[PDB]
Amino acid sequence: GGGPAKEAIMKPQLTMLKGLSDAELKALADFILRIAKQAQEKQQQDVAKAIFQQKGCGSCHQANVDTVGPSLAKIAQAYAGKEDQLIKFLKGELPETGGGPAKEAIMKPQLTMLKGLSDAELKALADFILRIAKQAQEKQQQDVAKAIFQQKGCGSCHQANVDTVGPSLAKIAQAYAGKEDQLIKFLKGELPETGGGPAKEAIMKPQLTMLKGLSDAELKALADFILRIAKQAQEKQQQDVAKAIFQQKGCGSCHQANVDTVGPSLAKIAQAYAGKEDQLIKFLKGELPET
Amino acid sequence: GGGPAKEAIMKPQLTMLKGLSDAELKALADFILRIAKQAQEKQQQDVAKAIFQQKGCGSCHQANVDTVGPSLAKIAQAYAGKEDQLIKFLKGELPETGGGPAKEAIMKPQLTMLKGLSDAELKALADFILRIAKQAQEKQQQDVAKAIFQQKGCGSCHQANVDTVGPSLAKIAQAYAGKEDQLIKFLKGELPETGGGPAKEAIMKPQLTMLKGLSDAELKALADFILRIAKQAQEKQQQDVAKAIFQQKGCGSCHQANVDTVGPSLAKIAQAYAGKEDQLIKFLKGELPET
Ligand code: HEC
Ligand code: HEC
Ligand code: HEC
Ligand code: HEC
Ligand code: HEC
Ligand code: HEC
Repeated sequence: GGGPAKEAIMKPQLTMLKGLSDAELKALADFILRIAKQAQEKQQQDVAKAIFQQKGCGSCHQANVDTVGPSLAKIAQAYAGKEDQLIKFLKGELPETGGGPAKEAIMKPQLTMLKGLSDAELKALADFILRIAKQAQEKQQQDVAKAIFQQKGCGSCHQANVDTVGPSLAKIAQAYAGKEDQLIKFLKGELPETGGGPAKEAIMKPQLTMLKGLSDAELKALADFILRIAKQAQEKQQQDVAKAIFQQKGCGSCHQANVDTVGPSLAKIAQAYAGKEDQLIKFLKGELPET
Repeated sequence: GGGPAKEAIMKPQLTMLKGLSDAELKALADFILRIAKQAQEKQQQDVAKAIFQQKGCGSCHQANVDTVGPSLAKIAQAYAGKEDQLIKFLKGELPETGGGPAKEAIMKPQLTMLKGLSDAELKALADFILRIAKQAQEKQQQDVAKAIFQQKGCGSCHQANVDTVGPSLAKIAQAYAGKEDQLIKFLKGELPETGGGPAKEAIMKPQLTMLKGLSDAELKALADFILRIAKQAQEKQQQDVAKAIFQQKGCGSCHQANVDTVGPSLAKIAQAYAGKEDQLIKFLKGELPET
């Protein structure tokens, strides 16, 4: 899109990208398509967290355990698919979803703490209430799994995205795709290897001893980690590469994430290239006109 | 909202809905929020199927079996996340994702059959190529599972959404949520029933003999059916109730699904009430003056 004046501003900047590899251009294109939403979500989560802390809500609302008040996981369950009612509740405009009069009288005055918040702040806070418990739980489980993986020495033979003495965690995740129950049974010593020969089988078999005595919850977290960490590590590495290119080449001078300046925001670019990442890459190579 | 002239047109029509239950109003609200997209998707899929059939593509492309050409399932895998490229290929603008030069020369002239299609028709055709194999496979598995359920007599004690001699399929689906592996093990006779008292357990235990002789694939289809059919039947029942209300009360005289007439399209209404279904229900019962 755009007219000739804007075209002439951006066209020279494509020279900054000469000599980038196809992998770097893919990483950069991914970053352009996805960073504005990630930045906006982080900014709103930070606003919500600051309100939640400042108003004292955590005194009675822990993420995944009940105290004087219900956990945020339980609140999220009560308002599943009903975020607009959660916002109305926080404004004092809807009754409690359940409970009796004693609990109602505990929570009712605390709604005073939210008077004078803007609609955008209430929206961010409602988003946070609906989502933070699952995010906290997933981080707790991943930390448990990472600690087991390190303490038992699995990484010596299992890197995230490269083969060594053993297969990469990416290859393991491929072998167990949609078969997490079988991965847990394998880690318990209850199923044979998915493939390979006897030599590889003999290397890995004694290492299963390192997992005896783990609880079912620990094995579940470890299995989740094995299935998911390679892609998470690869995405982080690619985003770091892209961010470094974006900074080094000066693109941020005209492209903020969610505000227009000399150039369009990255959110507006992402909308222009929605479902057309192949075209974004070709544009970055100087091979396609402005949208 | 809308103004005085428009509000005066619609306001009397809410009298049509006096006498509806809360459940009927919920079904009607769901229908208003979802029917325009459902109808649009059905129209697009019908257009794509007609093109695929009339241009002869099926002669070499079966849904889930290779013949002269790759199966639609294989094409869908190759173009996963690359729909824009699929459309460009169908337009004659991109070479083949692989294969030898001989197979490339077989397919290349067939693209002239797509000359004259609109961008919208090509998008519908690409959608169809990406989705139809999975859709056909799911329908085949559900038909197999329904036939087993009916021929083995399970419905004598298991209705979809009401308890009889045995629990409803909705209650079974709740008990096995996220535990389909355990449901398959149970159907095989390998896990003694969780616990409804020894009397209830002894009613169901002999019926597991009905399933001896099923393949693993048939048991998986049956387990899928048990987990999903109650919600599917409930949604169909609610949609049928809502469609009948919408037709009998005359709402379609002014509300078409995807085009504006005297009143806004159902697509516009759905966008206005996105995430605000509770406000839509209150509007329909006349308990909430109009925007
Ligand atoms: C100010 C001097 C800019 C710098 C530095 C960079 N860009 Fe830019 N960009 C700028 C303008 C004024 C526009 C709009 C141009 C138009 O003709 O409308 C753009 C546009 C883009 C786009 C979108 C292209 C499209 O087809 O819509 C992209 C993907 C883009 N710019 C990327 C980009 C990168 C990676 C940069 C650093 C190498 C960069 N821009 C620098 C202004 C400026
Ligand atoms: C202890 C003194 C509390 C503090 C401080 C806050 N809340 Fe609370 N909350 C508390 C109780 C005992 C309950 C249950 C109330 C009931 O009637 O059952 C709640 C409930 C909530 C809910 C759920 C509302 C629903 O309809 O289910 C929410 C969304 C909620 N509380 C939010 C909230 C916020 C944002 C707070 C800081 C301003 C806060 N609470 C403080 C107890 C206590
Ligand atoms: C090198 C001495 C290893 C260490 C330390 C660990 N593993 Fe391993 N692993 C290794 C090999 C050579 C193989 C291939 C085995 C084969 O027979 O082909 C594996 C395989 C796995 C798998 C895949 C199992 C499958 O069925 O495909 C998993 C899930 C696995 N290994 C996990 C794992 C864990 C959790 C470890 C720390 C306790 C661990 N491995 C250590 C080599 C080595
Ligand atoms: C047999 C005479 C064919 C008919 C009729 C159609 N197609 Fe085909 N198709 C055929 C072959 C042998 C191949 C593989 C070619 C190769 O180079 O490997 C294909 C491939 C496709 C693809 C995949 C393209 C890709 O880049 O992977 C698509 C999307 C496709 N064919 C679509 C298609 C349509 C829409 C047809 C009717 C107009 C059609 N094909 C007819 C063989 C034959
Ligand atoms: C009446 C004579 C029944 C027929 C015919 C079938 N089932 Fe049944 N089923 C029945 C009862 C009374 C119960 C509850 C038993 C209890 O211990 O509480 C059940 C239970 C099931 C379940 C749930 C298993 C669980 O662990 O919760 C399933 C999945 C089930 N039944 C499936 C099923 C199928 C597939 C049948 C046809 C082969 C079938 N049942 C027949 C009573 C009766
Ligand atoms: C023509 C005489 C109509 C008939 C019959 C029905 N509706 Fe209607 N509707 C009509 C107009 C002109 C408008 C716009 C009103 C405005 O203020 O701009 C509407 C609006 C609606 C809406 C949206 C309300 C909102 O707040 O946006 C809904 C949900 C709606 N109408 C539903 C509806 C139903 C269920 C009807 C049959 C009982 C029905 N309408 C009849 C015009 C006409």
